Amino acid sequence: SEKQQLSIEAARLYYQSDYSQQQIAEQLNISRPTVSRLLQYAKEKGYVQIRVM
Amino acid sequence: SNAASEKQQLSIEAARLYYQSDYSQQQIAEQLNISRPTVSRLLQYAKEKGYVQIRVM
DNA sequence: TTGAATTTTGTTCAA
DNA sequence: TTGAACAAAATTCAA
Repeated sequence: SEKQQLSIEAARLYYQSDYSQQQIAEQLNISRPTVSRLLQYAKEKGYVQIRVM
Repeated sequence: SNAASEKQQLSIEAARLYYQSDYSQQQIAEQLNISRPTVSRLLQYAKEKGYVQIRVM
């Protein structure tokens, strides 16, 4: 749940505020590989939803 | 729009393969017989037009 | 988790 | 507008 709020924070920064993973790494004081892994986790828990026509 | 309709269709097919089928941009290029850079551009075109929609929470 | 290695993506250039 | 080439962004691996 600490993990959860963080994946959400990473996701908003990435998809709503157009940040790169590195920008998000610095802004949250964590590694780029951790950003990658959270971004996958956000999509897994459906915090990030992708729908196609 | 008939050249546009071609682009829309090609765009939507690229997006499905990418986001539903988990294909690499390279794989999509093979299947649709187009350059990988063209795929990169089509995927962006699909997001711009709302063919793909990404929502957080 | 992260530092290193590897693979995938986006962009510039010339056409 | 498209594909070639390459720098760099993202992902995977090993620890």
